[PDB]
Amino acid sequence: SNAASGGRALRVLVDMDGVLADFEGGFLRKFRARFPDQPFIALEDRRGFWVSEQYGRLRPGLSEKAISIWESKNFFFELEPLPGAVEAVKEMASLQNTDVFICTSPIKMFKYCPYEKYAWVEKYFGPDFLEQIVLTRDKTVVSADLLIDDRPDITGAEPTPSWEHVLFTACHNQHLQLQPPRRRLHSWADDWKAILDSKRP
Amino acid sequence: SNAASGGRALRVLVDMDGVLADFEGGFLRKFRARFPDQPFIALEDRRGFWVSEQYGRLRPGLSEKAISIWESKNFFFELEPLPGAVEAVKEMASLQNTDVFICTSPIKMFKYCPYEKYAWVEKYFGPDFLEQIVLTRDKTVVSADLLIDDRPDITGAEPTPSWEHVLFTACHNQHLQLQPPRRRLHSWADDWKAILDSKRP
Ligand SMILES: Cc1cn([C@H]2C[C@H]3O[C@](c4ccc([N+](=O)[O-])cc4)(P(=O)(O)O)OC[C@H]3O2)c(=O)[nH]c1=O
Ligand SMILES: Cc1cn([C@H]2C[C@H]3O[C@](c4ccc([N+](=O)[O-])cc4)(P(=O)(O)O)OC[C@H]3O2)c(=O)[nH]c1=O
Ligand SMILES: [Mg+2]
Ligand SMILES: [Mg+2]
Repeated sequence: SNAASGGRALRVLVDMDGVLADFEGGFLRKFRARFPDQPFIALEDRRGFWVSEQYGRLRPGLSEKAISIWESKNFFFELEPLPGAVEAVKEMASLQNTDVFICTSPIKMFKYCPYEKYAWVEKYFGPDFLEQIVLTRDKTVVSADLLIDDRPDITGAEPTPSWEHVLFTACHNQHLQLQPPRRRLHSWADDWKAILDSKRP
Repeated sequence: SNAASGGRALRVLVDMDGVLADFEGGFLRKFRARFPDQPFIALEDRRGFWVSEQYGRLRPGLSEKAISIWESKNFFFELEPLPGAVEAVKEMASLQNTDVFICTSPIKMFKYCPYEKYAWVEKYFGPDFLEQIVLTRDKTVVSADLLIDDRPDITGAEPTPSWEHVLFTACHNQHLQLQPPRRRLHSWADDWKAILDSKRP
């Protein structure tokens, strides 16, 4: 909930794909359904942020096939929420002196993805939560205390972002050793309130 | 153009409706075409940021009719650029040590508006400029040196935005007296480079 008059709430940016929405699992399911005669990458074996790059190494032309899954209509809309994600973000947004924004990057093909992200947020959080969406390819120009995001290296036009990036664990990043004092949120079952509280005055 | 390694470019946020895209003129044209037996507000007579509020005072039910224009498919996509806007922003983005983002708020009805804004940017600035779009209802959480925007009072979760708001003149705000030392950009013919240069190191 917002701070009082001209006051300062803790501001938390919550990533969408890989934090609220199960992009990796949705992708694998739809990939295997559309391309049942192609090899695929089990989630346990995922390495590196870019799915299409790993697929492109697995067999020639598979990068383009992988891309065609997330460029398809309904791919973003039909992603399942991560366990505990909707409940956690609902709770977080209800906390005193705490402003929550969903900060997400659309893919390059924009026919469906922006629309479907808004629709997904409306579905799981309600119409009033649409006010909290920030769509950007550059998260470094969004100011906050925290950014909870599964991408390991978040860069852009601002060399010194105001937020601390807490890495949200995903299949593609779970083995990564981070430079101290970078921190993780291992899942929504993990103690996200303690992370927030560490940044409060 | 971006700064060098970990370096700091001047960052300018450029609003879309009323700065790049002619929302007021597009609205009036389509309103009069769809509702030719209703009274309307000439641009010269526009007062206050919210078109639907002024229309709602003009005759009962006209607020809802006004809203139905911008909720229609193709309304955002078909807006004409303001004179000099595309040329100015192209030039600005080519300047050394200058990063330009288009920072725009979607309407509440999201079926068409986000998509059409991306499509409009692609049309006038090209595919590579899509990287520069930030869609948000709260501009105060986007950090920059300048925000060029026709809305007079830009507020949100950050009580002390990093940007200076330069008011871009529009029909609805042209008579407004601003509190010193608030500044205007009167049109894209006006000297926007001098405004940028005033914020450089
Ligand atoms: C969020 C996410 C997306 N992707 C896919 C989806 C698609 O996204 C992009 C992509 C690239 C850059 C950024 N960005 O730096 O903001 C977002 C998405 P696209 O190039 O926009 O299609 O990169 C290639 C593809 O990679 C992934 O492979 N893994 C992810 O975790
Ligand atoms: C940009 C702009 C939009 N409108 C219209 C369009 C529609 O926008 C909103 C609107 C409201 C708030 C914000 N915002 O504070 O980010 C954006 C758009 P909607 O409520 O989202 O439909 O307000 C009512 C309508 O008012 C205007 O009347 N004038 C404008 O300059
Ligand atoms: Mg992510
Ligand atoms: Mg505007």
